[PDB]
Amino acid sequence: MNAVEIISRDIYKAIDIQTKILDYMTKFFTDRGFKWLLPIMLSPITDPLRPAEVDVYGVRMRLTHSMILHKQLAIAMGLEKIFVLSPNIRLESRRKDDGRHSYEFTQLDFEIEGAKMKDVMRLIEELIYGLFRKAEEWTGREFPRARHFKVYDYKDILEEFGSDEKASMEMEEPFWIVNIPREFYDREENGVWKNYDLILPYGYGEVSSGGEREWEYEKIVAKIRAAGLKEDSFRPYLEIARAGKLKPSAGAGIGVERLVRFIVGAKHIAEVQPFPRVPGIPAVI
Amino acid sequence: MNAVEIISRDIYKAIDIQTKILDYMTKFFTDRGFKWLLPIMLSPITDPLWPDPAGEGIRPAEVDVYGVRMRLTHSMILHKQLAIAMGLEKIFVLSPNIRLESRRKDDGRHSYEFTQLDFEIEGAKMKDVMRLIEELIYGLFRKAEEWTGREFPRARHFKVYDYKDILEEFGSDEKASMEMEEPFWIVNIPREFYDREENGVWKNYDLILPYGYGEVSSGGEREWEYEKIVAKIRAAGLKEDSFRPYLEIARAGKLKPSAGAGIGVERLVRFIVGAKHIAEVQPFPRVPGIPAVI
Ligand SMILES: Nc1ncnc2c1ncn2[C@@H]1O[C@H](COP(=O)(O)O)[C@@H](O)[C@H]1O
Ligand SMILES: Nc1ncnc2c1ncn2[C@@H]1O[C@H](COP(=O)(O)O)[C@@H](O)[C@H]1O
Ligand SMILES: NC(=O)C[C@H](N)C(=O)O
Ligand SMILES: NC(=O)C[C@H](N)C(=O)O
Ligand SMILES: [Mg+2]
Repeated sequence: MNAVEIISRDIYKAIDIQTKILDYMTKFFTDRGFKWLLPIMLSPITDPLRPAEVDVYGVRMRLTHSMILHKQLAIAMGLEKIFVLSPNIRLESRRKDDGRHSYEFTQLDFEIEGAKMKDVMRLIEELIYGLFRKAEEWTGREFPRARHFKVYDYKDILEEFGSDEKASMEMEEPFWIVNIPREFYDREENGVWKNYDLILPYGYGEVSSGGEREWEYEKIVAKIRAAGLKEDSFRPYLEIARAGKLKPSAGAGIGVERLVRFIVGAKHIAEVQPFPRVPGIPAVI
Repeated sequence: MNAVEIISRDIYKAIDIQTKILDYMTKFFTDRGFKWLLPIMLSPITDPLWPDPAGEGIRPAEVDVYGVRMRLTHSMILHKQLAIAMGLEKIFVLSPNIRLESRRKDDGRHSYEFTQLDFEIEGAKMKDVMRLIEELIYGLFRKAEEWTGREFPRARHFKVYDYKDILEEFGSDEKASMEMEEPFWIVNIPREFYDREENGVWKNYDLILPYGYGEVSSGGEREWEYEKIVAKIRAAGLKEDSFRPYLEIARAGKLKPSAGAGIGVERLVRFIVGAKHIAEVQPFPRVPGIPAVI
């Protein structure tokens, strides 16, 4: 699509839904006493998940992969409960152009001081359930009805369906995948990862991801080294961890476009974006 | 300052005010039928921010995306016009901007990363947008008195001054701001190609806060005609090459008359808490000319 074709698409309904979704979600969090933060796009540190880079007054800065580390820093500042509509940049290859990836997207990213994994899962369930009932009033269609979703261990997913891909295809209710070996910020205890991904049914895939966090220096540094990452990619973060100023917390990020896609029923996520950002295809506009 | 000093700052109060402000402003627009758009951070094209009396002529940060040069968002002005061209009628976005300005703009009012609530309205005129902004601001200030217990400017409408008369009378909008005790409008400012110009009159407006706090909002009616637009780009010595896909859309006759504005969120928060320096309202300061540690 050239520039003129991009702007000649019909996208009014998807944007209408998006507006209702953003209004609903931001209110859900402010009603529960969350502080509303603004995002940052450039920092010496970002989610390790190679991040694009740019020089800023002579210093190399990474474009934000995600704000996970900054959420932990906000908790360390004593903000208690925070969320942000955070734009992310993730330059995946043509292979990830599967209808559910975009190389620029926003997540509603939130964190809570002292929360446990079941608290956050329950909180997301409350949000999704309320939202699905509204989506029925908005679009005169029917959505998944469960108040709580089934919980699968990552290994049970691999065993029964082979992949989270096949899992999503087979299901008709959202479902959780838990205990997923991941990054250094996710808390691991007794070989169990205290983390969680909410998966949508009908092949739509992941919509939310989160976990309890590591806050202890030695444990964090061990997992970084263990993964073969350079500790100096996280220097200022590790200095706050060393000062013992990280606090226990838990949170998650919700993919806004993925949620909008599900509620509108769009085949490709590009259809709900006024300016598509398709993996492997540099945007025309 | 260093990481531990930053996280040690006390800014709970500013963030609490910010939360109430964001809640208030987004509701203001959704209540009025505006569509809520998500931001874009990377694009082949962005706001030149030039000509502009308020700028020094910075170049956008750039990064390759699949081998192709992309500019980090200076502002979403061109994208706002494209949204109007897609028929969305009334739109807003909480748009982050990256503007790598020099130490000379570290005046307490600038940060090199910030968010503006950026909005646009098909068919609107400058008086319409200015009146909408006054409505938003008046109502915000009334709520702020309850949130803070302090008093705020009570004006329901603000006085209007020509840019040219500001320069002759005060010497600068900075000095004008120091002398005023209520918000005020400065209009008719020769600047970027996208603001509408008719017979030497620019159909644009800046809202200036009192007490030296300076500009908090900027907007204008827009150009939509290809030939008019291209002529202005050429006369400023900018390159058509820098706006290629946008000019394609203009050439096809698909831009529509519209007007809008951007409102500085952090600048507004700073005003309401009475912060000396905008960095005091940001969990992660972005001081012009100084690379942030986090
Ligand atoms: N529109 C999106 N494009 C790419 N990644 C996304 C998008 N929305 C959310 N994500 C993130 O993608 C990750 C999941 O990877 P994947 O299994 O490939 O779906 C999570 O960290 C999500 O936060
Ligand atoms: N460097 C900055 N730091 C904080 N806010 C800014 C900055 N630049 C612009 N703004 C805000 O964004 C609005 C629109 O941007 P602009 O018209 O480009 O100057 C301004 O009226 C300010 O409220
Ligand atoms: N990159 C991610 O998806 C991380 C996720 N938002 C979290 O809070 O853990
Ligand atoms: N200069 C800018 O940031 C553009 C402004 N947001 C407008 O609507 O005119
Ligand atoms: Mg301005």
